Amino acid sequence: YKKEFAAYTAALAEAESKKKQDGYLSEPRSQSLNFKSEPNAIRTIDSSVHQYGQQELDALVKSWGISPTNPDRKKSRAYSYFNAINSNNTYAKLVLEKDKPVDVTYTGLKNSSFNGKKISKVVYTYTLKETGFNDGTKMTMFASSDPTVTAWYNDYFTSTNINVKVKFYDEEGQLMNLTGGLVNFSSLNRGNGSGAIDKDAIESVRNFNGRYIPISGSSIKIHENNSAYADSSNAEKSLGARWNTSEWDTTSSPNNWYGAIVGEITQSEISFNMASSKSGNIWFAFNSNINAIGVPTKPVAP
Ligand SMILES: [Ca+2]
Repeated sequence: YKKEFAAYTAALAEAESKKKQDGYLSEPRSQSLNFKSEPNAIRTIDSSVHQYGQQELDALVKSWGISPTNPDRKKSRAYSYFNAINSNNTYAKLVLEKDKPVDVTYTGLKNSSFNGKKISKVVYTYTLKETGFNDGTKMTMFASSDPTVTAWYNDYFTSTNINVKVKFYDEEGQLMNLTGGLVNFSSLNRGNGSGAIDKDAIESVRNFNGRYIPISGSSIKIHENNSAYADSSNAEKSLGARWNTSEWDTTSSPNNWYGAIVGEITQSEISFNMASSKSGNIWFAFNSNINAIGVPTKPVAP
């Protein structure tokens, strides 16, 4: 402890003098939240909510006009994207109805803590707010077995906006307030769309009820309604990217800060909106694995 504190102090001094450097947090912070990975979480969804079978969802999506036999290339490409994500049956397959919340509860958490206190349960509430798809009242999403991998959702190359509420609970089942915790909003691609629809696909986070901390040099900027996304392509150097997608957009890439922003938690119920334009399939991971360089973990005194 007394040596981790030394080290953490020295790392904050270093984050301060390098804060204007690429990859560094523009305002130095330490991490007190540990919500990094929970591969063996127990996932529970109320029996109220239909969890689709693979072929059952496939037939539903086809009945919506999104099928391989639609002569409209944009529709059939939306199908092959949907089909790909529909092939993993470890996800819970959900049909969101506009304005109707869906809770996804993960218990049996083995790795997570905040400032020394064990996190034993995380609850996600998903509510479709808007889609450019069909009558605008429905969208597919896929809840991960792992709460830190979190979700895929679709837009079928239109647009989707889904509100997410997140609540963390300790071993006593009491609501926890993760104020000061850092969350990783990562992999917010712009310009990585399908060349058959439009290259300027956009992934964003909107309406975050916490405070963003810009990563220096990152393509992800703050906009109105507390929203974070890139202002131009972060996918192709020929459209002005620093790095092509493949050179930064992985969980271990040393350049992954390029598509990320940090979120500082301010409330016990965390809230943001996942929103996409022209993406087809969208991965949205919610966790504490900060992409910024040199963010120290805050040690806890026994
Ligand atoms: Ca992404």
